[PDB]
Amino acid sequence: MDIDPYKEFGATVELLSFLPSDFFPSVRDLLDTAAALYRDALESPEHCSPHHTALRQAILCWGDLMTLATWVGTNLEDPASRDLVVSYVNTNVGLKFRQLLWFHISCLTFGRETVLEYLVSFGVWIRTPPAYRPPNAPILST
Amino acid sequence: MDIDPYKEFGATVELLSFLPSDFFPSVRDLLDTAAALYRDALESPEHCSPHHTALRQAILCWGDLMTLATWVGTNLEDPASRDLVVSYVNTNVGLKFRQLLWFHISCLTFGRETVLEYLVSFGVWIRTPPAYRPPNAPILSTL
Amino acid sequence: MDIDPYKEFGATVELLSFLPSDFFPSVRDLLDTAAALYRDALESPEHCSPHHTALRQAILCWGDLMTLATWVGTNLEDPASRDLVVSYVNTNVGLKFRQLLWFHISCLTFGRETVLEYLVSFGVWIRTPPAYRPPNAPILST
Amino acid sequence: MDIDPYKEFGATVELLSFLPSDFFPSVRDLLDTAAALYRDALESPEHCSPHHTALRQAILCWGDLMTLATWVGTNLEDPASRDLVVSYVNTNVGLKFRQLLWFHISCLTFGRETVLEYLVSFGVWIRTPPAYRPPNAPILSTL
Amino acid sequence: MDIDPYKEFGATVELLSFLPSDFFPSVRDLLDTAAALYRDALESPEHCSPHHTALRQAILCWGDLMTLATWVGTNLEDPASRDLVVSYVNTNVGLKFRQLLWFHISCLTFGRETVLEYLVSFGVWIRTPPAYRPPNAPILST
Amino acid sequence: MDIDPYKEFGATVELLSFLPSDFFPSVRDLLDTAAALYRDALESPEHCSPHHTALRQAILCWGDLMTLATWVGTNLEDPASRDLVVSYVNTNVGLKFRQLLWFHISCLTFGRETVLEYLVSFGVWIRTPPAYRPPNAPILSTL
Repeated sequence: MDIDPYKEFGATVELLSFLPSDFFPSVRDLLDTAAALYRDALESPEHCSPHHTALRQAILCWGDLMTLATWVGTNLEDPASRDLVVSYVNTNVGLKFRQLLWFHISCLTFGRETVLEYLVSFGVWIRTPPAYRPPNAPILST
Repeated sequence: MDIDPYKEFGATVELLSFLPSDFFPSVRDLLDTAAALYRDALESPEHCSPHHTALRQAILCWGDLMTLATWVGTNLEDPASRDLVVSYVNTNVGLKFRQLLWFHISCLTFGRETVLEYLVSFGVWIRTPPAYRPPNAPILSTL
Repeated sequence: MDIDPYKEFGATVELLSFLPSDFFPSVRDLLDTAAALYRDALESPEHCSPHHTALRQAILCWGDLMTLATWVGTNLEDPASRDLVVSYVNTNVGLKFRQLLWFHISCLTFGRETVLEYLVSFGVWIRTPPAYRPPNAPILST
Repeated sequence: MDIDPYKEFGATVELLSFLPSDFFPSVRDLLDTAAALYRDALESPEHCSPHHTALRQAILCWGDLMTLATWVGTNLEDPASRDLVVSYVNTNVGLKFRQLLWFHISCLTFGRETVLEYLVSFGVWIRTPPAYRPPNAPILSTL
Repeated sequence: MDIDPYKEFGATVELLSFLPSDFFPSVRDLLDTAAALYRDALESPEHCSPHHTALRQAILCWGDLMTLATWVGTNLEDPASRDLVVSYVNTNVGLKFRQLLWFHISCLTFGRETVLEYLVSFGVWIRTPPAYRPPNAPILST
Repeated sequence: MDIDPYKEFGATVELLSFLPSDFFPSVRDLLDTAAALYRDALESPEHCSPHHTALRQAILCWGDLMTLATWVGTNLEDPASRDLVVSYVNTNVGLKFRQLLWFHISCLTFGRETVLEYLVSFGVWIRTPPAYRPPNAPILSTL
């Protein structure tokens, strides 16, 4: 039972792996943006959209992960393990949660088609040599 | 934030708490029925239903957690802490995943209203003292 | 000014005294059920139903009682009184609040007529000798 | 839970707090006017009004509390603690029952909108400094 | 850029200076009244009225002032300054916030025209010698 | 109470927190543009708009705070505490007044929807890592 989280929204991991791992903003920033622009419709009793249902599950799961992190941080006596698993969550789980939260928050702000074309437009731009690419990097709009 | 995993589905965490932790089947037997009944809907390019999206995200997160578990298992250098956090993943995390998987699979199988009426009825029966509790517990069945 | 709490809902204390004092589930369980299935319509600014207005007053009053209990538990120096009144609230006030909360929560879940007939159906069953009664005890439904 | 005894009646606990604790008449004089004006509606098999149901439950609860009080009085074996908790029932519980009885009896007598406008007006008058406070306090009257 | 807060509501500082500085009830009482009769429509996402928008800003600003007061009360080592600025906020800023909150809360309860005439009716009464004025001081109504 | 200065204007404090404290211009340059563009609307006997009323109250409150500041300056007898609380007024209070003035002036100038879309876009750009952040930051302009 292997399932791409991005498959039902017309994306793929290979498409989000197209943008640099340094292009996705932090989990804190992404979570704060979700809290500022969409906290009410994320705590609503309705299936606002397929993009809303996914973001809710994602936030709850990152929460579970950080809870595990704190449990290791308090209930492990060993300082070696206590560091290792928390640094593993913060970075190795960090990227795939940064790509998930970025993608769904962007499809809410700018629309799915706008975010699926920015993934191909910005990706093909980063690959064009700088002497031949529009001087300014793409950004999301409207 | 204060989001409830069951709020969009007519339920809440405390409504599902009408069932004891012993009621819910194992994660492995929940994933075994997800693959047996809905592997072609889960692995498809369609948002069949909200339940389908939620269950997909849930399976992918259980996967991430178990991967953490295996990583701590093969990459940690202290047997005692390794063991102690793998206990966290299988038990202290397992109960809430066995309830989210249980709800989304049973809703796909019997329909949302049915599963919610079932929660309410099982609740009435478990609050009934055992000396007066009829020996047929409520059950979800296709009939 | 002597008033039966169950009189306006077609019941009587003699009718609720028909079911065993061990048949009513605990105050904690009843309060948790009210919180899980009806907390929103109990905190609403409307007279949802005559059954809703009564349950609200009941919860608030059990609250007052448990507050008195804690006041005895903290502000009485004497351990004898401090035990005695709290055990008196937990058991002697416990049953009549278990019957009240059970009755109104059941009339919300299953309907008043359904709960008034279950009180006569289950009562007459417990009195029939076991060799001649349907093998399975009644339960509330629909 | 966070239920307000006045929320279904267009009021709140802090709206009724516009009146000082000294304003409310005694529990015994509140029960004396409940029996004088509405013993046949309170003791009936009809839910005349939401106010009637609320007042019924209230009287039955004051009764339970006073029964506790008398029980602690005749069954406790320490005069000091007995006395000290009977003080709790008559004073520290009495104020909120003298305000719930006061509101439901005055609403039955003058109608809900009247009683609420009265709360607001008495509030305006009590916030007015005494040097400028007109000597006629607001009052509920049948006219 | 000098602006009367009362100018857009048909009042003036000279009109509110007409009633004694002892006639306005305390900030605590005024704030409690706002919390009891209008807390929901003051926390709403709509411009309920020009009188509502002003009261919100006023409450938030008195809050800022009392925050400054507590900052002096905790972060100043000197007990002389720590007393002086807090007593200055409580009394010298106290009156103009008591007049503001009174005025807007009254225009909500009794209507703007009712509160603008009570300011002239009560003011002219306090100035009439007691032998020739209606025996009872005016009060707001309806 | 829990009132938000931006809740009636389609915004919230955490939505405006998409912009860093360094972004907002000085209080004096905010008051200089308020007088340059809207001194005849602010000083008028009309409630032109909700924005106008809010900005009026805001300016009058900044005035009160600065007056406190000057009073502590000329009337306090300890240079150290005087200085230390004037720092409070100009810095620890200045940021939230430079954001309330900034929002109400920019809404008067460009219209509410524009300013809110701008907050969202600037947010997207600031969350973008600098290595991929296009050198044109978003800006409000009459065009």
